[PDB]
Amino acid sequence: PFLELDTNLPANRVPAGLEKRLCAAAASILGKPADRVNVTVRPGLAMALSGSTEPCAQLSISSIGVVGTAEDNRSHSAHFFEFLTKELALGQDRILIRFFPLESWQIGKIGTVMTFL
Amino acid sequence: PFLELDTNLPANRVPAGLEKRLCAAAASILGKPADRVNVTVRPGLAMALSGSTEPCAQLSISSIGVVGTAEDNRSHSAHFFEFLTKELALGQDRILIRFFPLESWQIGKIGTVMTFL
Amino acid sequence: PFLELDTNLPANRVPAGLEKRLCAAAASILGKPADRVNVTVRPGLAMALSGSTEPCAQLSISSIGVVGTAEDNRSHSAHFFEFLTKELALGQDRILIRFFPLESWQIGKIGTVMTFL
Repeated sequence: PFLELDTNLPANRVPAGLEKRLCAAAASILGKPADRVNVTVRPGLAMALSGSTEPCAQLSISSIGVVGTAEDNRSHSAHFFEFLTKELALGQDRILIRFFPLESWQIGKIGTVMTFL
Repeated sequence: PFLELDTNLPANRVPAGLEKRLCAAAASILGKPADRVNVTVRPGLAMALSGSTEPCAQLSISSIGVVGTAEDNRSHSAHFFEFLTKELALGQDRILIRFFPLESWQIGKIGTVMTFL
Repeated sequence: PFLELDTNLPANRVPAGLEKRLCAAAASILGKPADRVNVTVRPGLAMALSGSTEPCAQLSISSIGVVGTAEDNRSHSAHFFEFLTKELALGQDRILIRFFPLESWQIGKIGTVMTFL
């Protein structure tokens, strides 16, 4: 899966190693192998969340098969909020998540697409 | 709604307070409460827009219900171009926007999804 | 088309002029005019790809009409991997691509949307 995290926390307020710990967390939450998890963290941005510029973070999660339903996204959301609130020292009011289903023809890897792998 | 703004203007050429003013602007344009508007600004990037590396900006707008039609996106585009050209001191040839409808099951907030709120 | 490239290579390890060369490359690969290609490069990020924090890059490609099939995305992927592996000095295991079809009502330009242009 593909995880992208935008935050207005400066880089030195994002704990060292977060991107690796987010791979492990996403593996357990989403039921995907940790070695297929991709994480991108973009710190030091200028952000407002819910109209406020206090420290905050935005997570996007894209995956085949597992982020397409309300019922399971509710579960994923609970677990990712637990992880991110503690890791980033942010309240639950300062994080939002978006979920994006992907199809195999959308994922380019090793010079082809997943449809053929 | 969720607004993301990429620009190759350095941070010191993006006027102070832009992310808050974009919340107010988006609230009026989209008919959503300002306290539900999220803005992410990513300055200092390396960008080409329409093949040219002159100063430029890319805006993405995601929301439930209001960014799904050509007719209303035409209106939203006009208003956001007015706002951004003046705020960023950019010509209309140096800005592009993309609109992305969202569904409630895609938005994670407070450890659940909007389907259940 | 719209190309976005995230990388954990620092800016000084992304070759000068890459965003312009990516416009030319995308024009030939996708069959679109180079003066309609948009490229955004976001370097110096914190990234894991396939669970590993070694140097890597993520490319997203969005366009009308041409990135919606497995068969042609397979071709696009091959060509973009050739370009990016050499430009960024990265192995094919360190790059992933995502393809996103767009419709004309989603693209805001010159204060309207492409539906009306």
